[PDB]
Amino acid sequence: PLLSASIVSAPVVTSETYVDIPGLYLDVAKAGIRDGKLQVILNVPTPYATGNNFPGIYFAIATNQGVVADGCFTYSSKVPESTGRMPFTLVATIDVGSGVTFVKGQWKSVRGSAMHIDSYASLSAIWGTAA
Amino acid sequence: PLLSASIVSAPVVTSETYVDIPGLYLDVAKAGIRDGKLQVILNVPTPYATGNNFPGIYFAIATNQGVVADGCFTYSSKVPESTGRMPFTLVATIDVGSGVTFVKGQWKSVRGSAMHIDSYASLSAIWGTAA
Amino acid sequence: PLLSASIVSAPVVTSETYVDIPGLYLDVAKAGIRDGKLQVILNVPTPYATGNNFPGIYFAIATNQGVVADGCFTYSSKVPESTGRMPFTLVATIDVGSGVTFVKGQWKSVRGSAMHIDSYASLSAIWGTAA
Ligand SMILES: C[C@@H]1O[C@H](NC(=O)c2ccc(-c3cccc(CN)c3)o2)[C@@H](O)[C@H](O)[C@@H]1O
Ligand SMILES: C[C@@H]1O[C@H](NC(=O)c2ccc(-c3cccc(CN)c3)o2)[C@@H](O)[C@H](O)[C@@H]1O
Ligand SMILES: C[C@@H]1O[C@H](NC(=O)c2ccc(-c3cccc(CN)c3)o2)[C@@H](O)[C@H](O)[C@@H]1O
Repeated sequence: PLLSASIVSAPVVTSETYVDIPGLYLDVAKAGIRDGKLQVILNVPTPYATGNNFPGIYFAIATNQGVVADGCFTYSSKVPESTGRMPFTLVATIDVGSGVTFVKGQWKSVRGSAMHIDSYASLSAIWGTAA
Repeated sequence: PLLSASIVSAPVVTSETYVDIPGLYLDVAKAGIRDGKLQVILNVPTPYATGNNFPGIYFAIATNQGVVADGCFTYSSKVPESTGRMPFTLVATIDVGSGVTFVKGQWKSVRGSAMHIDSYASLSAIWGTAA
Repeated sequence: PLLSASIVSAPVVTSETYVDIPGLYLDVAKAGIRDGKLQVILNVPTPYATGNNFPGIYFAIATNQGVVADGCFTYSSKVPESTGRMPFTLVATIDVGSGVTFVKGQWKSVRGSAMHIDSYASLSAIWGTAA
């Protein structure tokens, strides 16, 4: 009933759209889970953003149906003196009965920001069923 | 065994006391849960605070018995150049056997701050029983 | 199936190595859990760091086998005007079958920082077994 994927880095990218964070992927269908609920946690404890205009990163939890939940961090200065690490966690509960076969973490730039993961990050789920 | 409530906004308020975040409410009694433990996650991934004196927000998890756990974020400048988004997660485990009928997220101003949610936020619980 | 430990303070320390956060300890063996998986959440919602050189704190989840996962927060200024509270959550899933008898939260200084907890912090686990 516990699913988990974790990474320690990702190639630095920018994106104006949500794009997969490589490695943060849970295959629900492959685990034989076809109904009930998943409580999903995207945990990016040590990201940073680089950019010229109050940098930050949007993160999402997505399924094959798209983004279920999202949020961001942003710095409080236009060009931070140093881009500090800004812990980020997002939590969503999904109905698998809706047609879900996978869960992924995604990211999007804030204002053109380059997006950095260079240490542990995780995607976690707990499956709960009323049966 | 998985409970969830989520919002995308709340009216902007100030408060010197913990006050409910509208919509972040789980009715435990209504789910027929009267004993065991709940692991509760309050997830406010994208809040900001506005104010004149090192702004921030306190968040709590509360039951009908009151606040079980709380914490805050605060900015590192007196009047931030821009009030950046400051991800916030709080996690507490409650004994339902103690007399619990609901769980809520609450917020309180730091130093007079106006409190802002204008995107996804969640309250989640997993029920665990030794029986 | 739900384990939890929580604190409201810890003596202020520095460390160049990961050192236990007193009180954030889960005894897995004592609970008779010897296989399956644990989804562990370290939740430090209100820490701050004090120091002279872009302060911050590293946090880890560790077992008797060592650190499984870690991350940090850091400020974006060399000597913050005020050291604001920087919420921190870390999530990891552990195989108990690997030889695990306890789970702990740990911390390490960033750049010599003194490490501060003076309010609620938690260590949480959910045990999941395929049996
Ligand atoms: C952009 C700057 O990044 C610096 N950190 C690192 O360069 C770094 C390199 C490896 C790690 C790192 C992190 C978390 C867990 C671990 C352990 N695998 C390792 O951090 C910060 O100190 C600074 O404040 C800035 O944000
Ligand atoms: C106060 C400023 O707020 C800005 N963001 C927004 O005005 C905004 C409007 C909708 C959203 C928003 C957030 C997270 C997920 C989603 C998607 N539903 C949408 O953000 C920041 O960029 C800036 O750094 C400051 O903090
Ligand atoms: C270092 C400064 O610390 C200040 N907060 C406190 O001195 C304080 C003392 C007790 C608490 C505190 C926190 C969270 C939950 C609770 C409730 N038990 C209580 O905070 C900040 O306001 C400021 O921005 C700075 O970070």
